[PDB]
Amino acid sequence: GITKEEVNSYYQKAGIVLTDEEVDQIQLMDYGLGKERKVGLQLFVYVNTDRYCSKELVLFPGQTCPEHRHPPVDGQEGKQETFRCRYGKVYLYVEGEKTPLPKVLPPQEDREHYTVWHEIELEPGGQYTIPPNTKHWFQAGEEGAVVTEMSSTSTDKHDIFTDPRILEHHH
Amino acid sequence: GITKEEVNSYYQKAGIVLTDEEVDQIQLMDYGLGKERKVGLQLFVYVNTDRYCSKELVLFPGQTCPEHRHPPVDGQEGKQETFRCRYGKVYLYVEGEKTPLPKVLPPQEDREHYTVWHEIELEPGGQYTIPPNTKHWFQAGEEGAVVTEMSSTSTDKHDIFTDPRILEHHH
Ligand SMILES: [As]
Ligand SMILES: [As]
Ligand SMILES: [Zn+2]
Ligand SMILES: [Zn+2]
Repeated sequence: GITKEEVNSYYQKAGIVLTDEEVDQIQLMDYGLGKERKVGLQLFVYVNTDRYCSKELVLFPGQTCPEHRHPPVDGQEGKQETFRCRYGKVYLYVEGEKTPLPKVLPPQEDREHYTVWHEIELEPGGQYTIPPNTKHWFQAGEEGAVVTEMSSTSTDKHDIFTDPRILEHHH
Repeated sequence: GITKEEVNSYYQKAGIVLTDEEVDQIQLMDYGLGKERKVGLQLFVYVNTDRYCSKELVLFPGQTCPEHRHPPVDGQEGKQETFRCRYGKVYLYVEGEKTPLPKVLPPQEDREHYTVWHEIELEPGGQYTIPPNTKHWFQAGEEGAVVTEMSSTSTDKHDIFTDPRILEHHH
């Protein structure tokens, strides 16, 4: 199974230093789907204030983060988040015109729970800003990925997942 | 003289990848003081939206960023900013009780224009959040430093420098 130490090995690939205490604060998400290396996300929250947040994400090789959106909370538009690939490769899919031939697909057994198909390919240095309240999902290439998130305040509990099988306590 | 390529060499020390286009967007600040390697700052802005901002800062060995504060703009408290050392060492001085014996001092010829003395020493992985509208300055150790800034929206032009000799067009 996935461990926090294994996630930290990817931070180290990217040259990103966490203290021992911080490694213990890494979050492992499997979304209750029982297939963590295929569908899951791992992250470390640097900071989350009433105005801004940053996280360092790790995806293992071929791992997919399932489709979700960040809805308005407290009268704003929803979380806007900027994703910057630090290591590896990530295929990000966002609302927009469907890419006719995508480079990767979500897991076949869950595919009906993915609805957006506009492809953004990110290698290290690549960056993209996902607009508030828009559906998105992403999958790492065969070396995995480390991705920085820079955003407005995060409230994971309000995130809305396309797959109805994914519950609030899963985020 | 300092060049953008030289600044990028420090990003590379920290494992941080910028594209060629991004290297060209690095900002070099000397604050009009004519001693860039002693008093100055270099940075790359990843993103700056109406809600959040992130920058990657470089300080050369022994270089000091002069004292300033981020005042309220638009009815909020002022920019709150989280500083995380990625490489090297930085000595950060913030409002608070004066550290009786600091590890470093600002340039002797400008020292009267530094007024806060509460010392925070950061090595890689170290992080500190500078509260809104509070004076702060910082200086790298003998290997220099790379420091990530994560903050609310940045508006450099409204920053207030303690040294009256530093002008608006210098930031
Ligand atoms: As997320
Ligand atoms: As700054
Ligand atoms: Zn998201
Ligand atoms: Zn500042």
